[PDB]
Amino acid sequence: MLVANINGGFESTPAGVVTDLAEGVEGWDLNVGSSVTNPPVFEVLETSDAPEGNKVLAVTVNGVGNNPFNIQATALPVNVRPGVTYTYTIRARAEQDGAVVSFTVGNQSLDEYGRLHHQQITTEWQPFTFEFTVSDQETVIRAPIHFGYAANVGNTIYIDGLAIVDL
Ligand SMILES: O[C@@H]1[C@@H](O)[C@H](O[C@@H]2CO[C@@H](O[C@@H]3CO[C@@H](O[C@@H]4CO[C@@H](O[C@@H]5CO[C@@H](O)[C@H](O)[C@H]5O)[C@H](O)[C@H]4O)[C@H](O)[C@H]3O)[C@H](O)[C@H]2O)OC[C@H]1O
Ligand SMILES: [Ca+2]
Ligand SMILES: [Ca+2]
Repeated sequence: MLVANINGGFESTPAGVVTDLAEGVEGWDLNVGSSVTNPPVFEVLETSDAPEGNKVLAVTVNGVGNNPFNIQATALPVNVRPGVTYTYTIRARAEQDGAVVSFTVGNQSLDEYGRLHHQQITTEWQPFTFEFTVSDQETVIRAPIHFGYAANVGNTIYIDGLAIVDL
């Protein structure tokens, strides 16, 4: 496969809680805003249930901030070509009913090219997919996943298998 993103399945990363948010996971930047007073737990988990490889990323939300992007996992770098249309696919599930996640892609200037907005995450693995086009002249973009929805308090959201593919 030819994918734009790096370590889309977390297989590069040792199992355990991630405390180095910026650099602890190859190909990703994790972020927690200061309005989140009970910070989430990001953990790379080795599990027989992983849809891809042996590992998944678990995001335990024990509270939230002011905006859903106050808890986020962003794939970076994402290597693309101007004008090209990509398919984004990822797998996600949650520990408990009722989770909400937005899957987004944008540039380093924070302009958003597209998203899946307030996706309904269930307790079973499901794929979430959309297309976007690089509408400007960027070659290195990013893919922010937003987890800080109030409905996720008391839940863990599991993601795996991010693939951003030409089309
Ligand atoms: O440390 C820094 C981080 O804080 C930083 O985080 C990034 C901040 O910028 C974020 O991008 C903004 C996200 O919000 C976008 O506006 C959205 C767009 O979507 C709107 O919802 C639409 C509703 O209707 C639907 O049909 C449609 O599908 C939806 O899109 C929603 O209402 C708006 O809030 C802004 O345009 C973005 O700029 C980015 O995600 C974060 O990663 O990152 C850098 C780091 O240094
Ligand atoms: Ca995996
Ligand atoms: Ca990083």
